[PDB]
This record gives sequence, structure tokens and C-alpha cells, in this order.
Amino acid sequence: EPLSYLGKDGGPWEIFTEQVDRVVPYLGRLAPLAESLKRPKRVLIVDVPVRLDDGSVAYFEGYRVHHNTARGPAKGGVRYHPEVTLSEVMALAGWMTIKNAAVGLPYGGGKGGIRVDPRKLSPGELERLTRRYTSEIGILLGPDRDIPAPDVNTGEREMAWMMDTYSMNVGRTVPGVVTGKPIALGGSLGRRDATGRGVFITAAAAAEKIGLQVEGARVAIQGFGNVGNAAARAFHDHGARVVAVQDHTGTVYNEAGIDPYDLLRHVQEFGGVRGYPKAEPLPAADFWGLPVEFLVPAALEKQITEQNAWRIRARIVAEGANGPTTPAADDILLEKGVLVVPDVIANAGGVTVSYFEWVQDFNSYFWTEEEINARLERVLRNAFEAVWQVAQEKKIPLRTAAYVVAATRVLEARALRGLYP
Amino acid sequence: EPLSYLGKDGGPWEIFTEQVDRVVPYLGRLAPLAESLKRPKRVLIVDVPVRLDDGSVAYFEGYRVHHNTARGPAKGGVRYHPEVTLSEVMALAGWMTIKNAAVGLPYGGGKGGIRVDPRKLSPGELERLTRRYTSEIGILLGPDRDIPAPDVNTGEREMAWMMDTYSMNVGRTVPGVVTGKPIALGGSLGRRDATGRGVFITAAAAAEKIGLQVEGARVAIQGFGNVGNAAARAFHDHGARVVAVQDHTGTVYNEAGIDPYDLLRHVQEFGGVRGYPKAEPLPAADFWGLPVEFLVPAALEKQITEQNAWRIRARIVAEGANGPTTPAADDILLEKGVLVVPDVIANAGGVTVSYFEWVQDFNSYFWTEEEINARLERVLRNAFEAVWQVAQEKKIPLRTAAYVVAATRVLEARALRGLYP
Amino acid sequence: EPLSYLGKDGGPWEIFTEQVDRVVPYLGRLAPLAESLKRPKRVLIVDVPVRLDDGSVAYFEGYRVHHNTARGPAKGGVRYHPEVTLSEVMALAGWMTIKNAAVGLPYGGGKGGIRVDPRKLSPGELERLTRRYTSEIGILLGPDRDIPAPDVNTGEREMAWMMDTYSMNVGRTVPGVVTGKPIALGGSLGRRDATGRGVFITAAAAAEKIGLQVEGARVAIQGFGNVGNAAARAFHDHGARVVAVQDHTGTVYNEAGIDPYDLLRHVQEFGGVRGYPKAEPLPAADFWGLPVEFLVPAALEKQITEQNAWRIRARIVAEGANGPTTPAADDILLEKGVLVVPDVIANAGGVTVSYFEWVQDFNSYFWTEEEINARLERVLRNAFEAVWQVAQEKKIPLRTAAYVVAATRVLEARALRGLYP
Amino acid sequence: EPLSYLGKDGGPWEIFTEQVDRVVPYLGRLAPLAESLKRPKRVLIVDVPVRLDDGSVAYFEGYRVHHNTARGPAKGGVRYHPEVTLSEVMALAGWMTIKNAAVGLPYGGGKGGIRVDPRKLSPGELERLTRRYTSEIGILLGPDRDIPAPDVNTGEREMAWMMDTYSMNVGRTVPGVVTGKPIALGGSLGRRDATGRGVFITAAAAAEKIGLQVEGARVAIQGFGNVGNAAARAFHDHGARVVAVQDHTGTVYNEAGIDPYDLLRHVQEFGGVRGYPKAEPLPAADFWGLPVEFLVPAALEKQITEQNAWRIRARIVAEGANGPTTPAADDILLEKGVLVVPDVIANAGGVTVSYFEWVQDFNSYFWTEEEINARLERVLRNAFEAVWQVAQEKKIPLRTAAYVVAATRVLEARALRGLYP
Ligand SMILES: N[C@@H](CCC(=O)O)C(=O)O
Ligand SMILES: N[C@@H](CCC(=O)O)C(=O)O
Ligand SMILES: N[C@@H](CCC(=O)O)C(=O)O
Ligand SMILES: N[C@@H](CCC(=O)O)C(=O)O
Ligand SMILES: N[C@@H](CCC(=O)O)C(=O)O
Ligand SMILES: N[C@@H](CCC(=O)O)C(=O)O
Ligand SMILES: N[C@@H](CCC(=O)O)C(=O)O
Ligand SMILES: N[C@@H](CCC(=O)O)C(=O)O
Ligand SMILES: [N+]
Ligand SMILES: [N+]
Repeated sequence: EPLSYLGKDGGPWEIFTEQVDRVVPYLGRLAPLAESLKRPKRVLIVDVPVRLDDGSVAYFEGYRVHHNTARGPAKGGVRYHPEVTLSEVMALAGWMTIKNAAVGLPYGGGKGGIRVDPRKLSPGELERLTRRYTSEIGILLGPDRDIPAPDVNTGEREMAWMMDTYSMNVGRTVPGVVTGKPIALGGSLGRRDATGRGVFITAAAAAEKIGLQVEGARVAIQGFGNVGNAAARAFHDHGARVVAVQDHTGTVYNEAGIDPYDLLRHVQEFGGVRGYPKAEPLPAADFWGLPVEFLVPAALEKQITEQNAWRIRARIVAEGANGPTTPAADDILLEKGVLVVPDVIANAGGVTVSYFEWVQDFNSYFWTEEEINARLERVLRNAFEAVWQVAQEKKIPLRTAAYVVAATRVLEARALRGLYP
Repeated sequence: EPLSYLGKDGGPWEIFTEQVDRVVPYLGRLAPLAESLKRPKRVLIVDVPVRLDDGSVAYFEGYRVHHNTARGPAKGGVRYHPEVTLSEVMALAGWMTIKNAAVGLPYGGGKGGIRVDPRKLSPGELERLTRRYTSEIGILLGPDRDIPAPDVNTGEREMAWMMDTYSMNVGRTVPGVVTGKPIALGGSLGRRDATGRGVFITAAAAAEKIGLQVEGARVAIQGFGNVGNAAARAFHDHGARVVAVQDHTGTVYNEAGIDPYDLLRHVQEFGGVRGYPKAEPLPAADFWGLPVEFLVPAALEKQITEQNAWRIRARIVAEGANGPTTPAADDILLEKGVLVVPDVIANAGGVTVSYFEWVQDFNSYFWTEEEINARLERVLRNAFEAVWQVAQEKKIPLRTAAYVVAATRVLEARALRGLYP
Repeated sequence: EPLSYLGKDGGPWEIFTEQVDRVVPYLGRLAPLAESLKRPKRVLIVDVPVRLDDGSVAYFEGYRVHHNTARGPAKGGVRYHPEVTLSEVMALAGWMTIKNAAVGLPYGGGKGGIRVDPRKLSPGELERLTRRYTSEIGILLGPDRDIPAPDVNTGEREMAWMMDTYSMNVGRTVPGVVTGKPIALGGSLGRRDATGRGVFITAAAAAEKIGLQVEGARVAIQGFGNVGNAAARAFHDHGARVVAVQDHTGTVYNEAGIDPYDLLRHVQEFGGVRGYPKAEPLPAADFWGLPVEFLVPAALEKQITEQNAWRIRARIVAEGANGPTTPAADDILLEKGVLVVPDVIANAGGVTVSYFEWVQDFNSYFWTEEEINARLERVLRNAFEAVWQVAQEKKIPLRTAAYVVAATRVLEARALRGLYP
Repeated sequence: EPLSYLGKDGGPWEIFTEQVDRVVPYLGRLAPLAESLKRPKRVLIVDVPVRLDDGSVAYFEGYRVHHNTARGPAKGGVRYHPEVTLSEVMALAGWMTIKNAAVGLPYGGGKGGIRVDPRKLSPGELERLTRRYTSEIGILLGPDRDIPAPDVNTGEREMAWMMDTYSMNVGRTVPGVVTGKPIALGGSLGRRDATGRGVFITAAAAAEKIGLQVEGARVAIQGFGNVGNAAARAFHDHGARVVAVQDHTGTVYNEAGIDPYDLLRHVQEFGGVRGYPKAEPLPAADFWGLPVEFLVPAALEKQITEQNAWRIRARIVAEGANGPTTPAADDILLEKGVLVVPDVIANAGGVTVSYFEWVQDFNSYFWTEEEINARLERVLRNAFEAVWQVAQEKKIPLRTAAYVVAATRVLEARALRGLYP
């Protein structure tokens, strides 16, 4: 029986449950418990009424799903977008259960959304919306229950309002009720670069397993936003060189090496990578064929496909963006012997630092930049190592290994606790 | 914007929503606020895992909806049925908002359900399902927040289980967390005949508005279940003659009067109304056109239609069943000038006594049967008179007016309380 | 298996335990649940340190027991006596469960004790002892959890201290946390005469059942404290003739009848019955054999015995005292055809007015003396009626029947509720 | 002047209380406060009903005792054994107050027990038993109140179930509600070897004070389970010579020494020590009389007894077990000038790691094995240092000095906080 409240096509949720299906062969004694993964623990649909600037009331659909809770409080961001749907928010929570268990955070999986176009609202209106939403899901929330975070179209500003609103309602300041707060509000050092640095940490852990030296290595990187330039800087700081960067404006190439800091100025200065004087322009499609040690897809989804996977000369692909390589491209890349570090752990840097933020918030005692990076390495190098060991011991690719690890840990937590009530 | 999570399906929810649309022209300055009735305040969808008797785990869908909370805690029964759906549970909670506001109960509108065939579960499995569902909806529940009740395929037994579960969870005995409990557990006297008694009380109020004498009046009753037979008993006991009852098995007719206590012994033993010694059989289609003062449909829906409305010679129709008369049949009865006491207030006796149960539960001081009946009478005549009054002011029929009374009160609570947060 | 922490012997507990055993044959399908009655739900032993007037600290043993809580919160007094023991507090809690169920109060049974001789403490030390105890048992207290009352060597003064200690500790006025409070603090009117009035109400109900007229009737009364002189006032004010009163002095007798107010005036002067101008003296032994309609023992335990029970000529014995008759006396009175209204319900007026205090405390609305006495008649006539019905049903004496009604109500609440967790 | 609810012989508790007496002469100005240690603050006795696999209900005695709670929340294992009595749970809670204080953990003393033979139950019955128990003692539990742990016949499995029952009852993730959990649920690393390592760390501190060389020092060890083999391993890794080992199968002596890792996989194959190819057999009472520097009794209680203490020719006895020396055996070992590091600090490795578990659980941030170990040394060296100095300052044996430090720290806490309420 699929879930009756989704109707004939279950959409994004079906895609999630199919992946649980595919992981079932590798679960051993835990396999029967896998059924619990195909239904969310808790779905909460709330109305969120908002007095608009004219003084009239608008009504919005807000959601908060706790996909699974066996391993700890629900954790997962909150998205404002006109195309938000029950189905998607459930699926996304399902992915957070997987991601958080694969990287070894002490959390279950949760997500939230409000179906609204935030570009149609004033800053005032957005504030009132965040506040009402926070109040409405208040029965879910707590640093030991469910810790929202930023997602599509939300950030530090919204997170301050959730915090502030839960803290006023509840009668005390509780910084850890959300993460991705500003520093001033109990936020954490090292958030901005977390993800791009974690791509490097995980890429470099793979390189040691295959005896690839980092100091010599060449790097090509797609996307130069927060993740891309952070990855760029880390590779460049460890002795590697960035020989090409592609983004939405154009592509630039220089086998001798591009300076990430130098390029970045130009990126805000003009708008994109195009016209960087210390490199030559390159056609969109050739980027993928460059002889490199490291390729970092850190931009849009569906960028390494059946159409170009044969062109890839990289020894290691480290996934910065969510889902940059298609299932077809995986098969091709496995064939060509290229190591793919899956988005699941490769991009987990941000979620790890927000875990760090939750942690510092309990006794309001904040860590230095350097303790953040050191502890970020410990978490992600341990996640790469556990995913590597499973990939070897079961003869599956790293991506399949990541989902086996995740499911295995959630299902072990559940087997231990037992069924109660 | 209709609710996106329903999909282009309205179903039972769209029927509720259209009734709201139909009331808007009578709402005056409260009208803009009617939009709020077209979205439940909250929906909670839960997974209810249950260890079956065969050692395996089954997963059921549970729902608890709070449609509107403005006049009070959400109040409404819980249904166990394999056809239970999100949209159904929403719509029924919407009708609860409306029923409570028209009967004048200090409650909001709630509803719950499990998608399960209880026929297929043993008593043990049923217990374990009930406990886990009540644990799962724990966060909603409490005498001041949400009070479930029996509905389709649940009764005393399930209510005992819900009370004890929540009580054990919270380490206090909290009798008022559900209603329809057994007396031994803080139930209320008078509950069984309540709805039936209430059909009469409503028909009597109606009678007094048109100068119709109850002593010596003739009644015909379709349905001889808990509602039907208690309504007959009430009528008899206030001096009316029951002359015809139509059943499953047929119709019996006798102008001298049928003793309902005698007839009941027959329906209990023999199996149904057919073959009752002290009356003659009657052909089903002849029931509707009989010369009588009161007609009480207390059986299935859509029993009074275009096909038979013109034959009805009753001065008062009192709706014991939900939806026994079609809108077309309404228009006909209006044209003939027969008063229709609408199901919304007419069959509210059971709901009114559950409320008395919750009242009594707050200090565990229990009322006598007579006291229950007298306070029941107060509630139901207050409800009739309020509807009558709106019916006369706006020149609309009783049915419309009951819906107008409900909406006006809910929006009135909301207008005074205001928008917060 | 017997309770290990009591060891071999009992002793008050094994006595209660045996009464449970004797009731089992009459329990029907509830019989296998009766084992639960032979174990306290909860036993709390506290140390109560108290600063003495001389500046030193002393350490007293404190106890609170919840024998059974299937029917409602624990209810029972706190006793201060140097011979208080764990075993005794347990058995007394057992007797509270039975008592509350037999009279039909919505309460489980509890008891408390402190092992202290209160004659040797100053009022200042007794306040400090009371305040510390209530604190130590506070995890247990609350109007919906556990409601203490006065008992041996406690009264209004220390109930006022318990209420205050709990209230201050919890930050709210919670009058309903204990009963037996001063009326200035949310006590109930009608407390002084409750037990005596109850002895009458219950006697008169028995009289009805045997066609015995109260107006004609002669009454002998042992004891003339609160229970005895209120019983006497009640009997006289309903047209009965009080012909004999025995006190700690001696006995007075008058066939024409004694005015109990005039007697009471004479006792408040002379300190007891004796030389009462309007009655002749009688030797103590002639008292029990007086030809009367009603005999009321309202003094100490064990006053009706193998020694004097065979001499009784009364048609009705109505037990005002706690256990005034021995089991061997019950056997004798049974053969002689004398009706014994058992103490469990006969003396319950006090405990019922405490119930009323608690009920009134929920919303701080207090009833008139007229209302308390009407409501008290209702409780005790109902209690007597239920005991009567089981006595006839099962062909057993009233005493035994009271124990059966009690154990049935407890066990039925337990069966309905189920076993959880 | 003993507690009334234990009778004239209080067995275990009397022994604890007698031990408090003998400590009073060393307490200085805190000596009058010592009476407080002769009472348990709180004794809770629950009934724990379980549904058996055969459908019938069994009732078990459950206990939780808080001996003292001045220094912090209560801390102590829960034991399932058919010999568990109120007296014993009390004693063990008392020893826990001493132990926790002696090592400098921020905990008061507690202990639980169920009186049951767990070998008579199926794993399902053992679960339902565990969950009922944790429910019944619910009112006591919380990371800031009472934090249970494993003891006789309990382990990781029961703890998981306690964490789960409690977390579900309360609707929050609360890992720190018990310790000794699986790592997957918030357990700590380094729990397997903690006691073993502690025995060594604590034996070394004793050496570094009596001018004893660890290195070439010969070590005899009774018991080769978790405690024994980790002790041998750390003695070995620190240059020492494991010359003898005795578990249940026999004893294996070897002048030249035994490499424990080699001995381990031998016991992890043939069942015990008995058949070890790389040593000669010279058992059994011979083992005790061996000329050694370190004797580690790490098996059962009462092993070094008033009947075999004579043979002992070791310089330092380091107690890995609980109570491996009778008091008469202490006198003889004092006589021969042999150092006995008392079990109260010598085996406190496990309890320190439990403390670390609880610490890590507050923000769910988990320490490396290297960190656990450095932190465990820091704690156990400080404990010894404090115990040593008092043994010297007051010229008393190491065991008595630990008890004195323990009594002093508790009473100082009690004196600083003062008496209240
Ligand atoms: N006792 C929990 C297991 C943990 C979980 O699933 O979150 C349950 O039955 O659901
Ligand atoms: N939007 C991402 C990241 C949030 C974060 O920075 O913690 C999520 O839901 O997990
Ligand atoms: N099924 C009805 C029952 C009302 C009641 O008996 O309390 C409801 O849900 O409103
Ligand atoms: N403050 C409430 C009032 C209406 C209600 O309680 O439903 C709101 O804006 O939602
Ligand atoms: N000592 C009485 C209570 C006194 C009262 O409530 O009036 C009892 O425990 O039953
Ligand atoms: N659920 C309760 C029912 C009986 C009671 O409340 O005492 C139990 O298992 O013990
Ligand atoms: N069984 C020991 C140690 C438990 C632990 O490892 O923390 C106790 O109850 O104190
Ligand atoms: N105020 C506490 C201090 C000792 C403790 O906390 O146990 C008391 O009177 O007992
Ligand atoms: N993902
Ligand atoms: N009323």
C-alpha cells in the first residue's frame, strides 16, 4: 500500500522510496525493518495567515515533516518557494535522514516548506510569515526535538526570526532551536566555507586511498559560488592548482594555474568568470574533457550526463552540488575507473558546521576558526572512511555504499531501541 | 489558491468548502474573514506501526485534523475505516467546527481516523493500534486542546484505551482527554438515548413555534437503531403516537399507535421490524405520504428526494440521520411549508452529552440522569431558538440558518480574538 | 509470591491481603486480576530532617503509599504516630482503595505516616516537620495525582501547612492539593457532622429495606464525640427516640427518649454523660442488650464482641466507628438475623465531604450546608443501594458485599483501561 | 537506632551503616552531619506487572533508591537478580554515594533492582519488564536527577530500552537519561577496557609513591574477563611481567612471563585459561602465595579471605573486582605491610566512563578514544592523590582514607547548602 494521501503518482517521494528499495539487498538482518523507511514518522500541515502590508490577510500552506527520528532530533532546513508541495517536503526529509546518518550526525531527518513566492512579498511580510510559521510548528520545535535551518530562499535573516519568535513564545533565549543563525545571535564561525572545504577534505581522503598526490594535482571546478570558490581556495592552499573554472557566464582555462583569490575579485567586480585577463576563454563542452586529477561539479544538477561522461579524464569526481551526475553517467564513470565522491558526504560540510552550531549553543561557548576545521575534518574523514569500507566489503560503488551506511545506521538505531509503544 | 496537497481532487473537502461559499452572502462585515474556514488550522499525519499477532510489523496511516480552534479546543471523533482519507478527515473536522458552533458548544472542530479494516484485526491488535495512534497524536491532545470521541468502528473500548494510554504517558489520570468513555472511567449518564431524545426536543421546539400539539400527535420513523428507537421512546413518553416505523426489513403501520418498547423487544429478538404482531405491513413507498404530524428520518442518507417529497404530509421533519434530505427535496418542502429541523442541530444530542462528560470530568463530580436530560434540553432549545431567529431575520430556511449561525459565531470569535501571531 | 521487603509475619498487610483472598470467589471473570490488589502500586519512603528548637537536627521516617490508582488519584490521610510502620501504612492504603471504591468516590487509595510522637514536639517543630515531609513527597502530590487529608494526630492546622508548602513550592495556589483544610483556605462546610449524619443516612436506607419505620424507632448509641452526637442529633431530628447513650464515663437511659442537644449541653459542662438529670443510669452491660431498633457503635474498635454480640436485640447495627465489631461477632449477629451496615460505607460521611472539598476546590466555588448534606445523602444512599444489591444477588452479608462491590469496581476499571505499558 | 522498616537485622544496610560509624572519628567539624548518611533520602518501591508470552500476568518488585543527592543527581546501576531485596538496594545506593564522592564525580548515590530470575524470561519478557520498570520510576529519572546504568544481569540491551521507553514517554530525545548505552544511541567509546585500565593507572600511582618500579614488576591476576585482560594488557604495555593468571578453568604460571594478547585468543577458542601452551599449570591456592609485586583480584567478591590471606606475598593489591577482600583479610594485609588500593577507587574506571558518556550526551558531541583515556587518567590520578594524602595526614589505611574523603566531600556539600526545606 503506497501512502493514500499522495494519490496515483507519488512524485519526488516515489523516487526516495525506490532508493530505499535498491538498498534493501545489502541490509542483512536489518532488511525487514526497511519498511519503516518508506513512511514518515510525522507530517504537519499548518495554515499560515499573514497580515499583508495593505492590512488584508493572506493564507499560506506551511509544512514540517519528520521523516525519521531513531537517531535523534529531526534536522533539516526550511524552504520558501511557490512550487513547494507535501510530496517534495516529505521526500526532502527522507534525504536528510539518509544524509545525516551517512555523515554520522546524531540527528534524524526533517524538512519544512511554505508554498509562497517570496519575491512577491516585502521584507515586513516575510518577517510576519516566518513568525507565524514558527508559531504554528512550535509544537515540534526544540533543540532536543527538531532544529530547522536555512534552505531555498531562506538564510540568516529568517533564522534570526525563528529563533527570536520561539524564544519569545517560550520565555527564554534558546539559540539552538534553529541553525544558520547570524554569529551575533549564537551563530557559528566557518559556515560560509564549510561545504567547499568539505569537498576538498573528502576528495583528498579518496586520493590517499588510491595513492594520488595532492600537491601536484590539477583541478577543474564548475560553479564559483560559495561552494566552488571555497573548494578552489582549499585545493590551492594544499598545493594543487586550479586549471579551469566554468560558471554561468563562461569558462576560463590556464594549465599553469589560476589564482582563486585573484579570480574572485573579478567575479564580484564584473558578475562572472568571463574575461579574466590571466586565463584563456574555453568552449562550454571542452571543460569536461580537460586532463585533470580532480573535477568538482559544484553548481547545477544534471551536469555530468550520458552525453559527456566519456569525455571525463579526471581520476576523482568530487560532488559539490546535489545530484550533478546522472545514473547513466555513474555507470560510464565506473567503467572508466574514475572515483566519484557522492554528494551525500562530499557536500556535507555545511550540515556538519550547523551541527557544530547546535553543539556550541547548548552551553553558549564558541569555537575558533581552527577548531571548527579540525573537527570538520574528523567528521568527514570518518564518513569517507566508513563509506569506503562498505564499498569494498560489498563490492558496490561509493554512492551505493553511502546509502547502505545511512540505512544501516538508522535501522540499527531502531532495532536497538525496539518497537514502543 | 485551493490547497495544493489535495490535488485537483476536492472530494468531501470541496463539498464542505462549497457550503462555506454558500453562507458568505449572509455574513455581513464578517464576510472577508470567511476565507479562514476554507483551510484547516492543522493537519497531523502519523505513521502507526503495530506488532501484529503473527510477530510481524504493519504500518497504518493515522490522521488528526484541527479544522478551527477559535471558539475552543478541537472536538471530534476518531474513525477506523479502510476507506479513511486525508481529504475525508479534513472535511469531517470542518463539519465539526460547524456542528459545535451551531449547537453552541465551547469547542472547535477536530477529526481523526486510521486507514485500517478493524474487522481484520484481533482485539489485541486493535488495542495496540489504539495505544500507538494516541501516543502519536499525544502532542495535540489534552482536555484544553483536543478531545477525541467514538466514530465509525470505535466505541467505549477504544476510548478506555485512549484515556489510559495518554494518562499513563503523562503520569496523571486525565478522564477528560476523550469522551464517550465507559461510566466506570468517568463517562456520562444519558449518552445512549441522547441523540434520539434530542431529535424530539428539537421537533418539540419546532412544534411550539407553529402551535402543534405534542400530546396526541402522530409520528412516523424511518430507522429503529439507537437514534430511531430512542426518538420513538421520547415521542411516546411525551404523549405522541408512533404510527409507522420503516426499517431494513420493511414497514409496520398502526393508527392506534405502536408501543416502541414492545417493538424494540421484537427488533432485538426477531431481527427487524417485519412481522411485528401488533401492526400491519406497509409498502415502503407508502411510508412517506402518510398523514402524520412528525416525520423522523433516522436511517440512511438521501431518503427524502424529489421522487417522494411532494407526498410528505408532515408538518415537521426532524433529521435524526445525517443528510437524509436532498437540496431539491428541501426546495419542495419549503414550497409546501413543511418545517425541516436540520440534522446539524436536530441530531446533536450525543455531541451535547459528550460535552457534558468533559464538563463533569474536570472535577469528577457526576450528574444524575434527570440533570443530564434537563441540561440537554436547555442546550438544544437554545440552539433551535438561535437558528429560528436568524431564519426569520434573513428570510432563509432553518437548514441555511443553522450554517449561518455556525459561521457567524466562529468568525465572531476570530474577529474578537484578532490575528496573532 | 509475597512481598520480600515485609518478610515473614505481615502483619497489618497480610490481614488486608487475606480480605482480598476471601473476596475472590465472588469476583467472576475479574478473579484473575485480583492479584494486582495484593501489591502496592507505589511506595515512597522519605527521610524527614527537622531542625529542633535546641538547634540540633533530628531524622524521622516518612511514608506515602499509593495502593491502587485504577479509579482516580490516591486519597488518604497522613498520620503522625510513634508506632507508624511501613507495613501499617501499606495496609491502610489498601483499605482506602476499597473504601473509596465501595462508597463510589472517584479516587484510588493512598495513606501516609511519619514515625514521630507529636506530643514531644513544639508547634514550631511540628510545622517544620509538616513542611519538610510535604516537600519530600511533593513529586507525588497534586489534585489530579495524590490528595492527602487529616488522620491520627493531624488536623486542619497541618493540612494548612501542607497546602502552603506545596503552593509556595509550585508557585500557584492549589487549595485542592489536600482536604480537611480550614474554611478560610478552601475547606468545605459540613465537615463536623458528616460522619454522624452519614451513619444515619445509611441506617435509614437499611430500615427502608426491612420496612422499619424511623419515627417509631428506638436508638442506642455508644460514644458521644463528633460521630456519636451527630448521629444522635440526626436520629432525633428525623423523629427517632434515642433511649441510651454510653460514654467513657457510664451509661444513661430513658424509655421516653433523650433530647441529644440538652444532653450535649450537659456533656460540654460536666465533661461526659452521667448525672444527666433527665435520664436514669444504666450499668454498661445492660446497654448492648437493650431492646432497640437501631444500635450505633461510634466509639472505639472492637466494642461488639464474642462477649456481648449474642446479647444484642437491635434490628439494625450501624457502624460509626472504625471496625467496632469482631469477625466472630459478625457470625453471631448473622445467625441472630441482625442487619449490620458495615463501617466501610456506614462511616464514610467524612471522606465524602473531603471529596466535596476537593470538588469545590477545582474552581473555588463552595456549596451551602444545605447543598453539602443533600449531596451527601445522594452519595451514601447510592453506596448502600449498590452493596444491598450485591448482598441479595450473592446471598452474602452486607460487610462482605461492600468488599465485593469495591474490588469489582477497582478490577473493572483496571480491565477496561488495560495493561500498559 | 535503626530504621523501622528493616527490622532488628538490616543485613547489607547495617554493614553500610556500621561503616559510616567507623568513619565518624575522622570527620572534624562535619562529624555531627554524619547522621544524614545513615538515612536514604528517597526509597521508591514499584510493582512491575508484565504480560508473559503465555498471556498471564506476573508481578515483580522493582526498586530505585536515592541514598544521597547533595553533590549532584543520583547515579547507579539497575540489577536484575532473584535475591534483590529492599535492604540490599539501599546498601548499594549508599556505597554509590561513597564511590561517586571518592572519585570526585558530580553525582549522588543511587541504585535500582528488580527481584526476578532473568534466566526464567524470554528476551521479549525481559524487554516488557524493562520498559514497565522505567515507566514506574519515571517520576525520578532525568539527566539532571537520576541516571541509571547496567549492573548484575543488565547491559547495553536493557539500557537502550530504558533510553527508548523514557524518550517516548516524554516526547524528546534524551540520550543522557542512562549510561552504558550502545554507541549508536549515544554510548561512549572506551567502555570495554575502562576498569582494567583504571586498575593499572591506580596501581601505578601507588607505585610512584612507595618507590616501586613498574617495569620488570611481576603481576598476578585473578580473572581474565573484561576487567582482568585489560588490566594485564596495560601492565604489559607498561613494561610489566604477567607471571600468573587464574579464571574458572585453573591457573597458568610462567616465571618468564605471559603475553596477554597471545593468552587472549587462547581463551577465545578453548573457553578459558586451562590449556595454555606457553605456560605451566601451578594452581590453585598456590596462585595467591606467589612472590609478586602486583596482585589484581579481578573476578568475584570475597576471594582474598580470612582463610587464604596468609599466603599473600605481593607488594600492592589492586582491586579490580567489587569487594575482593574481607575486613579480616585487610587486617592481615595491613600487618604484613602490603598496600591495598581499595576497589572504591581502583575499579572506578567503568563509572568514570559512564560519567563521560553522560557528559557527551548533553550536547551529543563525542570524544575520541585517546581523549577518553587521557581524561580517565586525569580523574583516577586525582582521586588517588586525594585518598593518599588523607591516609598520610591521618595515618590510616588507604581503604578507610577513601571512605573518609567520600564522607567529607558529601558532608561539606550538605553543610554549604544548609538544611532546607
Ligand atoms: N520506539 C521507537 C523506535 C525509535 C524510532 O523509530 O524513532 C518506535 O517504536 O518508533
Ligand atoms: N538547506 C540545507 C542546509 C542547511 C544548513 O546549513 O544546515 C539542509 O536543509 O540541510
Ligand atoms: N461521531 C460523532 C460522535 C460524537 C460523540 O459521540 O461524542 C463525532 O465525531 O462528532
Ligand atoms: N490569534 C488567533 C485567533 C484565531 C484563532 O484562535 O483561531 C489567530 O490569529 O489565529
Ligand atoms: N483520616 C481519614 C481522612 C479524613 C477526611 O478526609 O475527612 C482517612 O484517611 O480516610
Ligand atoms: N494502564 C494501567 C491500568 C491500571 C491502573 O491504572 O492502575 C496499568 O497498566 O497498570
Ligand atoms: N554496575 C556499576 C557500574 C555501572 C557503570 O558502568 O556505570 C554501578 O551500578 O555503579
Ligand atoms: N537542602 C538539602 C541539602 C542536602 C541535599 O541536597 O541532599 C537538604 O536539606 O537535605
Ligand atoms: N541526496
Ligand atoms: N443549568
